[PDB]
Amino acid sequence: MVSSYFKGILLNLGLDEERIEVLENKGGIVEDEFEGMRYLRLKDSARSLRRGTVVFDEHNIILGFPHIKRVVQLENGIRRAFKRKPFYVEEAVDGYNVRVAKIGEKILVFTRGGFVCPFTTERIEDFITLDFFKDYPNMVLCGEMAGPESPYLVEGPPYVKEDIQFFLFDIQEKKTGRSLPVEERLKLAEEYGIPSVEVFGLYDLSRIDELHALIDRLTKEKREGIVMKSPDMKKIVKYVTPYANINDIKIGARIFFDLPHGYFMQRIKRLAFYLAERKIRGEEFDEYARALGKVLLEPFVESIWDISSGDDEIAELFTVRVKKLETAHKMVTHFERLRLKIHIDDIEVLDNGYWRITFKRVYPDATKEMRELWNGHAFV
Amino acid sequence: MVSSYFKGILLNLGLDEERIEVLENKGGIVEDEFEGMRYLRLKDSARSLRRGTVVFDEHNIILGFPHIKRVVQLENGIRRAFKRKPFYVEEAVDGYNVRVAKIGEKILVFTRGGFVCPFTTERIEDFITLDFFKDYPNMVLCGEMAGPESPYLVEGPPYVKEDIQFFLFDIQEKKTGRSLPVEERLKLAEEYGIPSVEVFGLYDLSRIDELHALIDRLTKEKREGIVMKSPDMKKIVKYVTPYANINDIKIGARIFFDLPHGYFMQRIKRLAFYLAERKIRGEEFDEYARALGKVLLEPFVESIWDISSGDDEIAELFTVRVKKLETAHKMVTHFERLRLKIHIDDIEVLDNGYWRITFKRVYPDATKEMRELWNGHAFV
Ligand SMILES: Nc1ncnc2c1ncn2[C@@H]1O[C@H](COP(=O)(O)OP(=O)(O)OP(=O)(O)O)[C@@H](O)[C@H]1O
Ligand SMILES: Nc1ncnc2c1ncn2[C@@H]1O[C@H](COP(=O)(O)OP(=O)(O)OP(=O)(O)O)[C@@H](O)[C@H]1O
Ligand SMILES: [Mg+2]
Ligand SMILES: [Mg+2]
Ligand SMILES: [Mg+2]
Ligand SMILES: [Mg+2]
Ligand SMILES: [Mg+2]
Ligand SMILES: [Mg+2]
Ligand code: NA
Ligand code: NA
Ligand code: NA
Ligand code: NA
Ligand code: NA
Ligand code: NA
Repeated sequence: MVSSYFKGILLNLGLDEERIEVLENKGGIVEDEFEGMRYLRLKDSARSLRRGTVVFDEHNIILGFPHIKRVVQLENGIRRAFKRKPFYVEEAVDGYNVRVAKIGEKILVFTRGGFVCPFTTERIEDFITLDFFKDYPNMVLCGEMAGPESPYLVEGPPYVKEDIQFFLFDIQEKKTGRSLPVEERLKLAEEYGIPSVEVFGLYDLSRIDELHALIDRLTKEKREGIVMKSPDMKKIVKYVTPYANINDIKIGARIFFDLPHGYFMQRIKRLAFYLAERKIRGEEFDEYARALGKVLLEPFVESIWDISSGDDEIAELFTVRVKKLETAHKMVTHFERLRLKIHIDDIEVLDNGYWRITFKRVYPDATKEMRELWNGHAFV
Repeated sequence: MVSSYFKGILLNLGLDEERIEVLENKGGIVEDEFEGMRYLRLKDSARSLRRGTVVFDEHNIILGFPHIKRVVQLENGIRRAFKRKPFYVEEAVDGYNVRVAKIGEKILVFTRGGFVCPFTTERIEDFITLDFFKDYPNMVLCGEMAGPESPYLVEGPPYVKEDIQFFLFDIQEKKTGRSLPVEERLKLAEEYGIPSVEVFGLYDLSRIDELHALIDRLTKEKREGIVMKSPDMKKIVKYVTPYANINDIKIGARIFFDLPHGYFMQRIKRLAFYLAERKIRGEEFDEYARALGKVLLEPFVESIWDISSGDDEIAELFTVRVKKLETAHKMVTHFERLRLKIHIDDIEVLDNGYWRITFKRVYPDATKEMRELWNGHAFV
């Protein structure tokens, strides 16, 4: 299942031979390839090697991006995580996570599971100077790809009016995964002109009222929320706006079936705790309740009416911009490998020479279940 | 774990010795006791022996009540289950399921998991003549206990103004579980004066418009829905009103945590399919969306505010009526055995000589999680 070349590497990293065999047989490690280069991807955790870690050789090991804990009560979340010490407050940008690293003579861009993304790898030169990797070849840039023309999301931050943008939020060492302190990271981003998530400033528990005001502005502006980081990057906590929880439900409700466990419940919970903590009552409360009822039912009922007539499946349309038509071919292949039913719906050339590709992604498992229910399937 | 007396019985029922040992070691069969009488309860299925089956000896075997399939699209559900043949339409009564059987010289009442219910066993003479069991000692009466003074539910049908009532919906053979045809069951209920679920009549697919009208009336009347049964009792399908789905959410949302998987999602799905099938749009649609948002958020936020100050836990209050004070003592013991934190809050004697017991049921697992979140616990 997995070559002894990679298993030798895992052994030298101190992993036990028996654990490697178990990971192999269960499919917790898998081999992959990009542009002819073989690498190992960790589908599950293995001692200190986090999920989404990729292994090309003994030196080029890109650690998986860690989970970020969230709180649902902002004031008491801050007191428990940070007490009264200062912490940085950054914008949470609603996109997809990327790790950017120099591998051999190539700059590769990895998404969360450890896949080389062919779109982001082609485009990354539009946002990040290669100079950074001439000077720091063993550092990994971590950030969010976000905007209205995204291959993986149908929403994005409102101030990105077209195409897509990179937003740096961490710099990590190859192999160890260690993060630079906030200040050194921000100094490097300025030195190299790497675009950064907005840094709102340095806060503490005593400034909770200003953070609530910040959350209300981010909400009105359709932005996702904040991420709170101790200066040494060891304590990290995220907190998202009611807009993000409501809009997430709206998007997911078109499909409803086959989503991650708890997708809707977790967001209803986050909304309830926001309303409780902010003591929201009366008409302002009713407006959230009406909005939640609408985003749960309207997209869902619309899809039901859609599938009740015809053979067409539930579908999302999205566009991306590419420099080379061959990149779009490579995204189709990559989408197939991820077991997604996506084809090219439309192509246009833009006045700046870029290709705008319109993709159509269909959802056959959600479609099947929704249709069987409409057609009267009885179930326990 | 389980006595060889009961294992001998399972062997004579054709079960394999190895399966018995597995069921024992996993806890799929467990011993229980009521008023000194030992019996075996099936916590999981075992070949033809359904979950909730109880075994006292070789003759007294009460088969677990089968799952009833539901549809979420009424018209196509009827076409798929019944085609154009006639079927009976009964009221779905919102209570708890009981099986009533003569065991030795005792009439015992079993709830769904196979527990002897001490409350319903004391009270069952108020609703069912013992004459039935003098004439049919090997038949089991199956029905719903429902009303405003229930030990297990906080809602009920509106026309039961006080106390609680039994509603027959099946008659089954001991040991085999076989159901009498609808007509013979209804003839027996009339012969013995056993109160019955309302039988709305005989319907077929061609009468779908009348069934929709029936559903709209049941909805306005705060009733649960219908159960559709072929005359030979072999095809059974339930369908519940939007009122039932909305009110269920309202009740569950006070607790939110520690509920069965999919409790809220399943009901949102049922609401969406009702609105789709009935083509509900405009203001009438907005009223359902507002109602769904309110029943999800208001009870939940209210409980959050409740637990954010004090040591009191989330709690429901309910009353029952008993003939003998000793019955209330026995319900306390029984609630403890079910791993529920319930104590007696108040007692009154009624002008008819019955005791009205007020119980308080607290929810410590839901309370703990809700409080840890309020206090800023961070989680992945
Ligand atoms: N300033 C930021 N700092 C760190 N991560 C950020 C920042 N802005 C956006 N992110 C993104 O947020 C992610 C973590 O929060 P998010 O709400 O997206 O959860 P997730 O990891 O995608 O999923 P889940 O909660 O299901 O595990 C990071 O992995 C990163 O992609
Ligand atoms: N007329 C009726 N015929 C049959 N069962 C009825 C009738 N009226 C009410 N019931 C009750 O409905 C139950 C089945 O439907 P219900 O919606 O209560 O699901 P459930 O068995 O409690 O749970 P789940 O769907 O989670 O398995 C029966 O077990 C019985 O208690
Ligand atoms: Mg995200
Ligand atoms: Mg979002
Ligand atoms: Mg269609
Ligand atoms: Mg029920
Ligand atoms: Mg109910
Ligand atoms: Mg309190
Ligand atoms: Na995460
Ligand atoms: Na888009
Ligand atoms: Na053009
Ligand atoms: Na059931
Ligand atoms: Na009650
Ligand atoms: Na009195």
